[PDB]
Amino acid sequence: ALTNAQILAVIDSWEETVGQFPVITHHVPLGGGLQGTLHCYEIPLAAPYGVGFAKNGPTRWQYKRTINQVVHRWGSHTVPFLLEPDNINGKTCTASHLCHNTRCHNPLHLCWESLDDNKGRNWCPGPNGGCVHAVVCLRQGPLYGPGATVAGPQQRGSHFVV
Amino acid sequence: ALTNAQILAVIDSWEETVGQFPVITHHVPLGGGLQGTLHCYEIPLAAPYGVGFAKNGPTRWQYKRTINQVVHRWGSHTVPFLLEPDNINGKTCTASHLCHNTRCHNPLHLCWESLDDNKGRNWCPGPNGGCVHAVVCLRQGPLYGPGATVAGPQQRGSHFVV
DNA sequence: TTGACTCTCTTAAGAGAGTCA
DNA sequence: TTGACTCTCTTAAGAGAGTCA
Ligand SMILES: [Mn+2]
Ligand SMILES: [Mn+2]
Ligand SMILES: [Zn+2]
Ligand SMILES: [Zn+2]
Ligand SMILES: [Zn+2]
Ligand SMILES: [Zn+2]
Repeated sequence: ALTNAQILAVIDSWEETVGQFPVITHHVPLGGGLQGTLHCYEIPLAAPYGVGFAKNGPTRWQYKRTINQVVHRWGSHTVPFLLEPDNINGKTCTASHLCHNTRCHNPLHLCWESLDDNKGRNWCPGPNGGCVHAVVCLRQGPLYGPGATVAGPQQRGSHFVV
Repeated sequence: ALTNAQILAVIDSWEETVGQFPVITHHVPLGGGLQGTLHCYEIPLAAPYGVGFAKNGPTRWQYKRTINQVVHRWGSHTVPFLLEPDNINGKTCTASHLCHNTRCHNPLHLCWESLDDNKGRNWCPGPNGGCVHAVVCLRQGPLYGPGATVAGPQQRGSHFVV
């Protein structure tokens, strides 16, 4: 809702509810041949999810509260950032999972950044493998690696140079 | 079905036509603070594009040839790879620009790989900055860097641990 | 047979809003 | 007021197919 006090109340209610979600330990690659441990606070697989929460897609949820007799609704991971700018350089800010675990709602595993920054963490070498993200990655991205390219650059004739 | 000889003829006519596209010299980051040079063969901004070529989207084109009275059409960057497997690990192969310049049709700037591999090259540090792609990048990805994250992980209370 | 347009679709990282009880 | 569902949309890396002359 509009006032700062009301937004703080929404964040505090969200944290209290998410803080009761099951805490699931995940061991993760950090890069550099090292491994770390993350504690994700995972929304349940099926209803009921928690006070104020409802599922709008296979891995999408929303948080809703009634303030001044009006219903206010947010993407379930956006709530920690309700006091932050909602855009950057003209690009929409998104909730971005540092743990790459969509059911997790641990705000210590979330950041608020452009969709491009968000996506790119999928390929990051990780905090012990060369991550250069200013807001540092918690783990190596799940898609980091050599890839599985089927065919490389090639020509049949002699018309092209690199 | 087109024979392998007919496909090779399609590839040859495509190379002949693309080789006559304007060749544009681009200086690019390779990673490690080093700069390099790529030579892109760029399809025109507006019609006519070249024999066999037509624009189906703002940055999408198709190549079309009629063989034995049958019209055949391909995505304009897919033609170099018509004799290659079209999927890998259950994922569709995509034309993937190593120069990150969609108008370029230089086959020495293209590879053939999953959409995930394709996307991830956007954030690669580059051939002199730590690229681990098995089919090596030609340049540092355009989105490599520290990013512009607006807000990092944070909590108001003490309900969470990382 | 060819050119120059038209339309909608895929993917996987994210969103908003309506219908009922 | 709260819960549990429904639907479609955005983005930026990529696609297929129709119409008309
Ligand atoms: Mn993400
Ligand atoms: Mn690409
Ligand atoms: Zn998590
Ligand atoms: Zn990182
Ligand atoms: Zn190029
Ligand atoms: Zn690379």
